[PDB]
Amino acid sequence: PIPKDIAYHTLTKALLFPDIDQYQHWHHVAPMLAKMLVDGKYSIHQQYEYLCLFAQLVAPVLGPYPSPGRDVYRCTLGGNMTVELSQNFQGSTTRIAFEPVRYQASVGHDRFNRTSVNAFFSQLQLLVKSVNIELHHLLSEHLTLTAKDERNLNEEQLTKYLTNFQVKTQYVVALDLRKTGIVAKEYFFPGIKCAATGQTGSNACFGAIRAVDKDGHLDSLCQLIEAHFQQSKIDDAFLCCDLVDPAHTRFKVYIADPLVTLARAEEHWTLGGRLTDEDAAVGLEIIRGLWSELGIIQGPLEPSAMMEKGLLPIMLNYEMKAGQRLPKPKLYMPLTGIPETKIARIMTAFFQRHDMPEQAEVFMENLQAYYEGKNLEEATRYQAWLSFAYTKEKGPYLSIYYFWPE
Amino acid sequence: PIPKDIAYHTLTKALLFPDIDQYQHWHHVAPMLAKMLVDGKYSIHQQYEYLCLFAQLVAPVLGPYPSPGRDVYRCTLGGNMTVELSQNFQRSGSTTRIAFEPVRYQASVGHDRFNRTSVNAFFSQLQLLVKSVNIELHHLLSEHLTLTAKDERNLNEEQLTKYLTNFQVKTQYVVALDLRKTGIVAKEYFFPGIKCAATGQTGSNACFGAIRAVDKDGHLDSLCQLIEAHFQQSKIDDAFLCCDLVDPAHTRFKVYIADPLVTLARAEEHWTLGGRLTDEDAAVGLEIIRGLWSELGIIQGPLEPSAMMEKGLLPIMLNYEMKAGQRLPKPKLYMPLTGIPETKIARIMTAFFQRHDMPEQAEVFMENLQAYYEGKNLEEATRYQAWLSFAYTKEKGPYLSIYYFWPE
Ligand SMILES: [Cl-]
Ligand SMILES: [Cl-]
Ligand SMILES: [Cl-]
Ligand SMILES: [Cl-]
Ligand SMILES: [Cl-]
Ligand SMILES: [Cl-]
Ligand code: NA
Ligand code: NA
Repeated sequence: PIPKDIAYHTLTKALLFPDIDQYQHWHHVAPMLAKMLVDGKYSIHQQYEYLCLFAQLVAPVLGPYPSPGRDVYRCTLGGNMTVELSQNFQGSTTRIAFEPVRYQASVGHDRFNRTSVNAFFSQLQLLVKSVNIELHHLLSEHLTLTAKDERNLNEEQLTKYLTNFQVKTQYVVALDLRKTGIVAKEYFFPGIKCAATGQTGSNACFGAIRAVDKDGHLDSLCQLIEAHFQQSKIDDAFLCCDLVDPAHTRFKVYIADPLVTLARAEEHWTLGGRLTDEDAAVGLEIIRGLWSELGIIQGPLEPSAMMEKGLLPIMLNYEMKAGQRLPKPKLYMPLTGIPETKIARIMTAFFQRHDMPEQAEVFMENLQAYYEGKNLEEATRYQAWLSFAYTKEKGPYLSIYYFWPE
Repeated sequence: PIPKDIAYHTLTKALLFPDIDQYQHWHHVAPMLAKMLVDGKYSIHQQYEYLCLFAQLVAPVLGPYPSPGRDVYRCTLGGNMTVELSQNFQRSGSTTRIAFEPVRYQASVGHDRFNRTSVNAFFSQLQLLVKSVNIELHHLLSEHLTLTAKDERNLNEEQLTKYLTNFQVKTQYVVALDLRKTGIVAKEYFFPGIKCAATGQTGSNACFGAIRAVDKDGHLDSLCQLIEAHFQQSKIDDAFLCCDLVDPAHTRFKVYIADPLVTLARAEEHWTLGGRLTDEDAAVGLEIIRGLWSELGIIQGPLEPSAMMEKGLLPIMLNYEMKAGQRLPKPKLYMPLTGIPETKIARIMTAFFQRHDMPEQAEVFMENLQAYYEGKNLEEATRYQAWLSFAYTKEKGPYLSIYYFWPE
């Protein structure tokens, strides 16, 4: 009788959306978000807080609702939207990631979608005082297309970028819905800047960290990762930082790799053997088991051939901490093509084995409620990624990133 | 220890108000409203629903925040605001009501002299969220109870000059949102005072003429005649009307009267409609009123409105509810409480609840009142609980309501 998304149905009776697009994003996103907040054991107060904050802060920057065939600025979050939900398993914590965008980006009034992230932060900082954007100001120059870079783009690239055909994402904001309060993260995608300058994504990322790391506290950590990227031949990197006072920030360098094999994931996990710690060694054994049990699909190396069956690359991020001698790895395993019931079976057995019986018991039930009425045996594109990190202290750290149905 | 107003503190972290006035109305109103919703035993979901609805629908029509000395269109709800909270207490429990005069800044700067547009802007928003709200009666009753273009042409120089500034209270419409657990019911109050200043008609004649114009088959004719005769005999002209904003077939009309003569004998005379109300519920109500009036010690103020306002004293009021089937109107008495200490009211309320088989109400009355006015001395305060309304049925027992004024 009392639905799991009651908080969504309740706020629906009280929120007056100013336009059809915000209305459609609320109805598309809020039911699943409400369920994930119930599942994560957030208090009723915090469920209402986060749903209302989503409505007030996030829905106005999701852009025109991307109805089938609509000529709008495109994004790939959640598969084909400007918003993606993910959940971390430890209770659970939910995360909302989105590319801030306004309609002007679809109608020729913001070619490289530069203004929306700025409009978004100016609203976010009014509600979440702990959000500090000093790093947004410092990093933008190094990781995004500047006026000077744009003057270097050729006729073919400019015509290609003039339409809504190309994905032009440079910024993604993630709101980590912690029970102690929201922490915002900013992702910088140097792809467009690099198309103009000729620099690699990894060179842009390290140059940005160096420009920001004033006392060179991260230099040795950077050198270790750089050397691995040079040796393993990886250029396609992007950066993530916490939007807190620069003193207290954490940088994560991400890489995407089209070669989807356990051997390639292992090579990146250990940074070509440079990561010698006990925690990384235990983690790789757990990964070997997970990769095998899940049966991660090896797709084509060509990006256009890869998207034919809707396959994803592997990804990793390396977390940098001033004090530590070694970076901390995180592996993202692509799950598109694997039936949802298979993933649920492997996850349930994993939780049981790693002393998380409360997670194991509800995994399937909760997944089925997010995709109510959908056949989870037939579906292969709902749970898109599984991320894995490990510490002896806290145990396995697993996250699921969801794609919107159909 | 979680604060009683946790839902207010929670929504404060999530709502981005577009201007300073909406922000100030939220902070002024929402803490007490959140406490009242906890006290009325509303589910946590409904607490969030009603607080958010107040923020989304009500705060945009409360107008500029009336800071001390600010030259803005004035209203007397809650004493000196455009918003008032009230609570109902019964055997079945407690419900909250939010009453407000829809107003926009244009009414303060010469762009809406008699504040005509704001109620229309408000309803166009309300009807999008509460589908059961029907405004057919607003369209029908406005002409009969408010200043029309034709009436305005009949205002003299003195009247027009006096109404041009923000000095005069020009309230013609008040909307009340009754926060029932089964869902919101909206009520509309029409004050014919400005129309009557122009036409020379009495408020009661305007009210009955409005009911007649709307009651197509004359189902309320005999009920109206009974009340009208009492008003003629007892010499009362100052009336206003309330209706439920539902399909006109299902509506309920209440005719209100204000009387500056604050005596038990005058309240009794109105309660029985000069002896016309002979039912048992009216006789029982009369017994209870006599006791309550005495225990509270309702203050008899001056008959002159300005001399009454000086002492901060209020008149008595009554309403008469009309039902097509019923042979007799149903009375409700409003007893003014300004000038009576809050702890005295609480003591009388607590004892009344205990005798009249309302022990749950009796137990928390004082505690709840103290939390609404946290840190305030309730022995010294005399202007927080402003009115006590009383109605009675054998079936449901005493029906009591407290109408609150904003502190300081
Ligand atoms: Cl900042
Ligand atoms: Cl700092
Ligand atoms: Cl994660
Ligand atoms: Cl209507
Ligand atoms: Cl009808
Ligand atoms: Cl009442
Ligand atoms: Na899948
Ligand atoms: Na009082």
